[PDB]
Amino acid sequence: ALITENMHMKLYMEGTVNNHHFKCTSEGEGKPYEGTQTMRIKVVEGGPLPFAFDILATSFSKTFINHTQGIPDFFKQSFPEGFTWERVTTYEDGGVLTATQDTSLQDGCLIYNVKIRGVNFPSNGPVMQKKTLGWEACTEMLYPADGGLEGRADMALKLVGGGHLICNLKTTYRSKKPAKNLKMPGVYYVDRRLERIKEADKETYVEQHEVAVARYCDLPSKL
Repeated sequence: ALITENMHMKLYMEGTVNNHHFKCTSEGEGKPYEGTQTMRIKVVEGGPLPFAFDILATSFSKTFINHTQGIPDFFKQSFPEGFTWERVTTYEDGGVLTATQDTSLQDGCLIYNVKIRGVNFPSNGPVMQKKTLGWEACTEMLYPADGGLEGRADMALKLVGGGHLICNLKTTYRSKKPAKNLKMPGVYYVDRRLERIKEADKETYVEQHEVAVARYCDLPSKL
């Protein structure tokens, strides 16, 4: 009842990639139970960024996942207290980007506070030379670990000319709600398609959309 059919969000983001500091803010809305959302983003400090904006995409919203098949919803359950997440994304060419995030609910609006720290993105690689074209769809595996959930995914970043640069995500999701007030899910999977809808001014304005649907494995079992 705290998370309604349509929800708005406001976001603040600050961090560094290699040696370059920046801040963003964003606002948007979506449908938490249908698992769709839109964010309109502004780089408000340090723009234009010297790196492809694509590497920030996953840092801009776990409340908007359609949890199907009765999967207990760790994220929606966490309100009013909210939750946090922390992640390491490792690119196969040396870039590493960590991020920590706080998610709260204030006067009916979701509030995100995110911090980014990326290092060792190769100065002559596709991210620094802006040869990227957004992400392929992906499937994240989530599983309970230590009272929270952990997530694992490999994502494919499309490159100019075809071809991909791969990265791996390891995420820890922590609820701010007491564990005895949470019904934990078993292992499940989130199918996701994160898409750049619009951009302008050398990526200092960006519009992103995501659709995300959670499910069990639907293959028959011999056991």
